[PDB]
Amino acid sequence: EYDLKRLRNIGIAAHIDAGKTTTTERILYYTGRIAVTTCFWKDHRINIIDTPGHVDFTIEVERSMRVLDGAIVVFDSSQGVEPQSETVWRQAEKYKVPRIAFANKMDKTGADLWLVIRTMQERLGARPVVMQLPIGREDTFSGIIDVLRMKAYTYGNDLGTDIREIPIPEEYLDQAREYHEKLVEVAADFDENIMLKYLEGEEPTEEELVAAIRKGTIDLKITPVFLGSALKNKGVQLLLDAVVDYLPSPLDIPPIKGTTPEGEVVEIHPDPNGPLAALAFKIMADPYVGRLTFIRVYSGTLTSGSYVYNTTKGRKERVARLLRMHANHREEVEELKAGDLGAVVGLKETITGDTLVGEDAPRVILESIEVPEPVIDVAIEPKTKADQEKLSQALARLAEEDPTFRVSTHPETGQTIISGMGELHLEIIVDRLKREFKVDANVGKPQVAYRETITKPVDVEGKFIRQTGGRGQYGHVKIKVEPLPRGSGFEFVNAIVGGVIPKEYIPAVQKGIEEAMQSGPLIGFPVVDIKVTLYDGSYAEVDSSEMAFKIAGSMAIKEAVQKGDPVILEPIMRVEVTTPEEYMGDVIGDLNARRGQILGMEPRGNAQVIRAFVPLAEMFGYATDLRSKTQGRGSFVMFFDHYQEVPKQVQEKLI
Ligand SMILES: Nc1nc2c(ncn2[C@@H]2O[C@H](COP(=O)(O)OP(=O)(O)O)[C@@H](O)[C@H]2O)c(=O)[nH]1
Ligand SMILES: [Mg+2]
Repeated sequence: EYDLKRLRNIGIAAHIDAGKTTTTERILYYTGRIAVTTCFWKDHRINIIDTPGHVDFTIEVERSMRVLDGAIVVFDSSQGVEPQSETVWRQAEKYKVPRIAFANKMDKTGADLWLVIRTMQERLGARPVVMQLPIGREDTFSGIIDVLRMKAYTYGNDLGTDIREIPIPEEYLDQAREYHEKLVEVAADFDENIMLKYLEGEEPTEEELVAAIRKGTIDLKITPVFLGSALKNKGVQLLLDAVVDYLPSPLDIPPIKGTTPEGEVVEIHPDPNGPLAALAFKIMADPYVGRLTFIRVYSGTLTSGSYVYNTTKGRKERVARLLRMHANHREEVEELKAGDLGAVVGLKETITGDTLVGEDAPRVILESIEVPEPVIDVAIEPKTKADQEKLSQALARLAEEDPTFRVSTHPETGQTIISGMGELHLEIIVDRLKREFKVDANVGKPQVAYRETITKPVDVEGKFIRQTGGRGQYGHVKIKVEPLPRGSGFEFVNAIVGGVIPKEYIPAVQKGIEEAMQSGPLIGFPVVDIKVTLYDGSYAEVDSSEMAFKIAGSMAIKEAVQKGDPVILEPIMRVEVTTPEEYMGDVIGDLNARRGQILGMEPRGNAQVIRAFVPLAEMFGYATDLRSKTQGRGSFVMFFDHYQEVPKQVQEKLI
């Protein structure tokens, strides 16, 4: 019942509103008549990996490219290859995943198969190949002509319940032959047996044509193009056939690659009997059974009721039950092998992105272990305590499913501060909270998580001598604070020596420092990358207390940071801007205006991918300015790289 050769992990992707959901639903319908939904067609298992809701979900998208094997790009046949279409395309190119295209909405007014073919050629340099011609134009669209097999199909209704293989109507008869000749030509580019025949004017075997087009599609050399109307149930069954005919099995594509703890890259091969290696890519919380953590098995076998090792951490996780999600029901399975996908129940310490392995297998990691330094802060204020109550709750819960964000209570304001990887991250989170959790609050505008730090050693003291509330308080500390190498964080060294400061308070003076670091002097942002050494001070036999030293520590640090030629530190993003050749130095000047630094340009497909360093504070509304200069065709990804000292000029302003 299992056989790689007949597995087919795909993922539908299209410009928003083009027809991804409908196309997927119609697939499940047709295959159904007998995060990752499975189904069968012509003796083949199709695992429809669920691609991110929108291309902007960059991280999610790249991960889904690695989790799927083949793709079906859906275009609105009346719009052609739109901006996002281009975006997903670049993505598909980046992960070299074979693909086929589907011209959807052929039934709609303005729908044109040639607009999709031409724009695919033009914008994407896709080298499409006409796999079929339509019958009827708009509301009169009624049939599809397979031009590889020279046969037509007409549809009795808009319900996908009356399909009839009629011969090609004389009226498109010539066009079919024209494209069939053209289709044979393309196939000859991948098979000499066919090239010979083509030249001979001979007719190659369907099995021959189908295999060469497949070879080509999987070699990233061509893109079969099919058409239809998802909503009007036309062409979907023909699309299901294309999937099996031309889309790759876990054996047709190069193996996924992973890194061992030794930093050594490795090719993980799709060997069911080899050591297990799987990726968890979507942690969902199903109503009955709790959290389903979806995984892609790359090699080896995942067994039900067993132990897998989480290399992205270091503990044995327990896979309770394994299920395959079908269109209208769940199915418990005894195991999932190489090239397959499913949802494992259990696994409480495993989060999306982690790697699970054989427990007696190499400890490879399919993804980086690094963590997204929170670079965007957004304040939230529940509106009624009742909303406040279910807010921090929704957070605790949502915090486990995704730990790439941190929450804090702003020092002075006392406000709740959610921090993420970028405006978008925070956007989906915030949204998720008002919807899934129906928590309504006032959400502040996103800002960059600046940090503060000194740039020269200082030796200061903190005294807190006061008759506070009747009794006297006395705290005296003398610390030496010096700058730590960027990224070292915090270090407290207690060099105290003669009971000079009663041990009873050492931790208390640290508590004071930790708190006065929650707000630098320049802009009241966190102080980081500093070494603090308490070496002297004094106490009052009766007047001292944990509080006096606590405050004494707070004072000492405010003093130390204000005196050490403090400097503001801003996040520096690593930006990859994929753009059409034409708008080249055009986009390069903008990034330089954003105080950027280009690191080079290495082409992708028929487009140019520019790599650069740009300060996050300069990326606000970049998505817009970009499309403003790449005439809507450009796009880009962005990641945190390092923290940097803001320029002399920049500083004087932020202050
Ligand atoms: N006329 C027509 N409408 C379609 C077709 N496919 C999808 N739609 C409609 O277009 C809208 C967006 O489609 P949907 O699949 O949700 O787009 P998605 O954002 O790509 O998932 C919905 O109103 C669909 O019913 C099609 O072939 N023809
Ligand atoms: Mg949708």
